[PDB]
Parts: sequence; C-alpha cells; structure tokens
Amino acid sequence: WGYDDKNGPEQWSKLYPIANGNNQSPVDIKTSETKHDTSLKPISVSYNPATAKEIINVGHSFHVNFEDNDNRSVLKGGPFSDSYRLFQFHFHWGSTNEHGSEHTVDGVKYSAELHVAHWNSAKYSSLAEAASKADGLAVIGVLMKVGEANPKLQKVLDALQAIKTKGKRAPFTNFDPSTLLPSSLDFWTYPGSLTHPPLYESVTWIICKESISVSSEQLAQFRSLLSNVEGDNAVPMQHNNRPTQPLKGRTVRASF
Ligand SMILES: O=C([SeH])c1ccccc1
Ligand SMILES: [Zn+2]
Repeated sequence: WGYDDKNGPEQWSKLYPIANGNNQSPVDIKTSETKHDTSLKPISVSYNPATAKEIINVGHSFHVNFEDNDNRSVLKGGPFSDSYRLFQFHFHWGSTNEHGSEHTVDGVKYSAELHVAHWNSAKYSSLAEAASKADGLAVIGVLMKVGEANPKLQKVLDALQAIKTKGKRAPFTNFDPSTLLPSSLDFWTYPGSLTHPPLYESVTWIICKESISVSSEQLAQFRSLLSNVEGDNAVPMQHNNRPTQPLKGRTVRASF
C-alpha cells in the first residue's frame, strides 16, 4: 500500500476491508454538532526525554520511536481512567500548503498534522497486543497551520538528513515531544482508527483545538524525504494524508 493513485487511500479497501468500517479516521469535526461533556478531565502528559530512541524512514513517512518498557512517558486524564504509554510520534503532510492535515475542523484543511501515539499499558503488556483492541491506542492530533517557522520542530527536521532513504534509521535521544504540543490542551475526542493500513479501529483520538505553526520551508523539508531505497531513482514523499471519512453516527465530544 502507499499514497499513489495505484496503491492509495481510494484502493486500500481491496486488501483492508476495514477501510469502509464504522470507526475510521480521520474525520471532519463540525463544531455545531460536537457535544460538550462535563465528565472529560484535562489531558495530562508527562514525558521523559531519556525515552527518546530512534528516527526511522519507513518509506511512506518517518517515525520517532521511544523506549516503551515502563511508564517514564505517559498520557493520563481526558476520557481515560487508564494511563497510556508513549511509543512514537510522526507527521502527515500534503503536496501543497492548501491541504496536508488529516483531520479538518468545519471543512478547513490545515497544512500538516502531528500524531503523538500511546498504548494502554494498564490493560495490555505490549504495543502488539494493544494495537488492535478498541481501547488499545490513544493518539493526540495537533493541526499544523502554515505561517511562522516553528523552532520546536527544529531538532526533528535537522535529523532527516541522516534518514533520507527508505529503511535508514539513526539514534534520536534526549527529546520531550510535549514541547511540540499547543499551550491550550482543550480537545475534541472520538473513537476511530489508524489513518493508514492496517487501519485498526483501536484509537481514542484527542484533537487539540489550538493549532501549532509550521513554515512553507519546514513543510518542504518533509516533502524532500525520499520513499525509494539508496541507489534507486529519487521519489520524494510529497503527501501522506488520508481524506476524511464518514462519522457513521459517532459523536465528537468537546472538553470545552
Ligand atoms: O496514529 C496513527 Se495514524 C498511527 C500510525 C502508526 C503508528 C501509530 C499510530
Ligand atoms: Zn498518523
């Protein structure tokens, strides 16, 4: 699978029928249809920069992985009674500034999106066990609006020159990804999925109402990452955002 016209989001249903499921992501958050839920606690992140491990070119994107052997790095609060363990973050972006986010708010497309991914370590003993369970994953989504250069993005963007081609990886250490999160953690939450194969309906989405900035040049650095292996013809990673999917009667809740 990929984001080509041949192996792309429109085609994914052929090998992953769950792509047409009832809890697919991302979605368009219509603010007129959200339900304020008084029972939602604030989101609490506490991440240890020593859990930062490795940055990997996975062909369609790049992932920053964290050591997840204990609860040094955790998400709590929001709609959760369980503590969720940080295991990675990544970005989605588009071919132009005009699109690039996965989630949209009242039809508005942002330029990119940050995903900070966590697994239910109160209930399950590994990511591999949790990854397919309804309550297994918690992912913070942060819409990224084109404007001023984001200096917190800096260590991440500086590391891409070492992982230019598919399968390259490099140490990436001493980093707290809570430094990328907006000042306000007022959020929307809905039950949904991974936004690429295998599209498991295992994610409680936490979508921040506040955006973060990214420059046109910072976005170009993402699109300059290559999906080919070293030695082959260079194929830029131009986009990796899935279209929004039908809510099919799910409710998006607002903490605010
Ligand atoms: O959240 C999404 Se999209 C996801 C993809 C790979 C690993 C973890 C989460
Ligand atoms: Zn993602």
